Amino acid sequence: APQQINDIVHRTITPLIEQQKIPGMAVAVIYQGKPYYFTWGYADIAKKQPVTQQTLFELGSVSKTFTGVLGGDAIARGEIKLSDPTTKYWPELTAKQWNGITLLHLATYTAGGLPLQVPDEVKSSSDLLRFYQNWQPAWAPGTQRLYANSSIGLFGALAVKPSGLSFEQAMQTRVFQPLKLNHTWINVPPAEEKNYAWGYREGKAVHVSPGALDAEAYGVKSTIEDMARWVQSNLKPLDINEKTLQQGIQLAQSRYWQTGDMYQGLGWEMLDWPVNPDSIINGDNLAARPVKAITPPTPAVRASWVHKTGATGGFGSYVAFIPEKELGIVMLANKNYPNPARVDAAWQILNALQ
Repeated sequence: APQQINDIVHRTITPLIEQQKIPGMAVAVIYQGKPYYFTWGYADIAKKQPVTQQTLFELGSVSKTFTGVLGGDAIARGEIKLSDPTTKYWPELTAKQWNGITLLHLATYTAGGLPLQVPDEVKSSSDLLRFYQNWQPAWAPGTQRLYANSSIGLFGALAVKPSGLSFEQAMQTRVFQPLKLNHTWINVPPAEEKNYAWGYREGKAVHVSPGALDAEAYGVKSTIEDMARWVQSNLKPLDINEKTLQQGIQLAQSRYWQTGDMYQGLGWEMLDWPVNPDSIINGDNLAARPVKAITPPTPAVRASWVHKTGATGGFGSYVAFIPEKELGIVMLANKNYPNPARVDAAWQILNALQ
């Protein structure tokens, strides 16, 4: 990589790894359509396996970006509309608090206080129904944003219903495969286990536990290479050949709501570029916030800092790109460490490259 890129990356990441005691980490910088990869430490401390460009990391919430794009693609195909009421896709949701809650609200965490986590006792399809039927909103829809897996996760499951495909088959077929993300998985197959890094929490090796709506909200695993390719696809969607996928990517970066200096897309979150670092950096763990509707939603704005933070019990990831500068970055680590530290590192790096 150009010495410049090499230096800013190493001088920023090296101290990060040491301060946060991160076991392993991979970073990709995408500059003008070219990726440069970097790796440090261990994917598996016990068996001394190093992190490589083929190491699979749990993306955690960064998976919501794939979900937002797949949903965006379903919209482009004419299969669903964000203005459709949720009950159109789950008519069994007859409890009246659901009247007025649209797929847009589910996708952008504005349904009225859907919880951060689906409860652990929710197993079966009927258990999920019961959870949503019994949930009591704190707010009318479209008034406040409360980050929630139970919200976009539900969006993801309904989004793929007209297609006939399961969420995983839709994702592989309409998103992963077309984008040639061949080492990106919702379920890691036995053949790829040798590359599946262990996450580390309190010194113990851990992998994400199965859970209701996990695939839709936080269950994707991927390599720094596929993730860099994911970033390039989002940086330049107009270069994607699949018509609906190209529109889907654009739809996921549309600004639907505003809170403070942040705009909510489908999965992706955005701020106007240039951004104040303390605006995105300090902008840390998930609170209840009033939202102003953007009527109609603003189409993807090239001068934006588009990003998504993500974590599982043992992994910490972050993705950010500036379309206008054809610049992006991916940081994958097998330790959930403070969000502000990820954003600060990403900012030092990207700001240095323009």
